[PDB]
Amino acid sequence: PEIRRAADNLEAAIKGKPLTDVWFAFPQLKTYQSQLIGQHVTHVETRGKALLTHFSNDLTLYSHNQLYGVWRVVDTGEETTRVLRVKLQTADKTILLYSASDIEMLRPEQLTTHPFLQRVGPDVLDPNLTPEVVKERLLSPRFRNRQFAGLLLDQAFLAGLGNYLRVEILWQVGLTGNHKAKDLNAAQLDALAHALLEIPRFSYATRGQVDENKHHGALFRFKVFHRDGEPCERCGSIIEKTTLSSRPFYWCPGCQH
Ligand SMILES: [Ca+2]
Ligand SMILES: [Ca+2]
Ligand SMILES: [Ca+2]
Ligand SMILES: [Zn+2]
Repeated sequence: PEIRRAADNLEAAIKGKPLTDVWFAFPQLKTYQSQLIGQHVTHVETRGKALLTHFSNDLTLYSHNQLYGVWRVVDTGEETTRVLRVKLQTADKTILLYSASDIEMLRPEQLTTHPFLQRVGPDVLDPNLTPEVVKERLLSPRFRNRQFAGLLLDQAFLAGLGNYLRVEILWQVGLTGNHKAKDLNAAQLDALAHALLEIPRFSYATRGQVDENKHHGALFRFKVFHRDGEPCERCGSIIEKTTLSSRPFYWCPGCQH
């Protein structure tokens, strides 16, 4: 929805600024404190209800607030009943993590193997998530060999993808749901990599209030979702749709193959 706001608060506070002080409550983590001084937060990726705070040295602080965790932005100096776990501090700002337990420092190699992380992929409406990153994911050994039909329906791959976006996405790059990221030339792979973000962001950026369609058509129009029996704006073929089915698939047997 828009729960991806806590991450913006942290980025908006310490992103890019060199860390002047880093402190961790967990002893296992104390070893990363001095290593970060001088470094900065490149960005904060969201993953389900977790936060991945990336640093300029390739390290990544994983943290799941669960039931009580709560970040707080203060001023370098401003110092309450809750127990502090993490303290990242810049010249002007300092963000603080209180009450959390699910806290880990991960190396790039440990990202794809982390239990929770391999259950929820980046969110398509996440500004920091770039096409170049989606392509990598598409080509990783974990997905490169999956049919898009289900892959685009699997939240472990990418968060924010519903069946109504799956069909539209596939129709824009002319593909049927039986393709794999491994049966695609460089261009085809990149076309879809941009599709997965553009139509989802396009769809949302322009959503209109309810019942508004009664007097005004949205700027974003579906091309195959709920358009079975109508012609395809592209080639004119009658758009079909599967039954037999998880989520009703939609496509143009004419220009999708
Ligand atoms: Ca489309
Ligand atoms: Ca109006
Ligand atoms: Ca083909
Ligand atoms: Zn067509």
